[PDB]
Amino acid sequence: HHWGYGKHNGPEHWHKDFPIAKGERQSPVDIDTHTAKYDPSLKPLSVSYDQATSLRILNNGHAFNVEFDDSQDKAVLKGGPLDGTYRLIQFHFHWGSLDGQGSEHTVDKKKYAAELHLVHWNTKYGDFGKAVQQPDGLAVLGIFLKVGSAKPGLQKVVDVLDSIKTKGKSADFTNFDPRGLLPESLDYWTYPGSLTTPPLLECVTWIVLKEPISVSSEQVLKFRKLNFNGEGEPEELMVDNWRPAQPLKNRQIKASFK
Ligand SMILES: NS(=O)(=O)c1cc(F)cc(F)c1
Ligand SMILES: [Hg+2]
Ligand SMILES: [Zn+2]
Repeated sequence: HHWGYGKHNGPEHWHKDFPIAKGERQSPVDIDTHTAKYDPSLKPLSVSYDQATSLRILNNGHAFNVEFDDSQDKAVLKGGPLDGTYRLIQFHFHWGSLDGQGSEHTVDKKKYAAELHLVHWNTKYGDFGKAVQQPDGLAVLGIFLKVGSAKPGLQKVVDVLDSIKTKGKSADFTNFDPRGLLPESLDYWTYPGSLTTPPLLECVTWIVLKEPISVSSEQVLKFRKLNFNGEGEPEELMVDNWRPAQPLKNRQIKASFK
């Protein structure tokens, strides 16, 4: 059936329709700090978001995304473990019903309140569709959110959620600066993985930042007020839209710092 996060169509059922679910490079995984390999040959991250053009915010029934104009090298990511330029196409969050759960990746088994995913695709492939067929087609920057003080740069997103309550609704969302969601440090962990939602394709290089950002209870509280359902259907609150950590198998998590 159309996949979801419920008892009957959740992550433990995805394998029936998406065999790749039991593959060798599935995400997310648990980050074991004592086992991660510090690699000094890794380069520093290069994030150029000064010419970014946000366009729209939409509730797709699984989460809400903020889409950006990716027809040109306007907001890119390079460096780190990547080769080539990757264009930002959208960012979304994964969160929980309670502050002690919500993130997809865990560090030493610890779950954060939420996780931000800035999705980028390798420009050498032409368009997003082609990149999802290549082993190095996508690069997602993952940022953990912990409950604390308000994040000013996130406030514009919070204000507009009201108009995109149910599945299928969208609102114009121009002039948003994604630079306001980055932590101070760009130190990160990296490993080969996959999308965390169906089709679960193994086309991703994961870059998870070491330093989380702080957002207030009221800020995260407004995420929980979104709906999985569409207008007119019975109401299911949008919470716990996250996949459990998958076995590492034979992969190595590397780190840019020591
Ligand atoms: N969750 S995720 O970041 O791996 C992801 C990225 C994407 F571009 C599309 C998806 F459906 C899911
Ligand atoms: Hg792929
Ligand atoms: Zn995601």
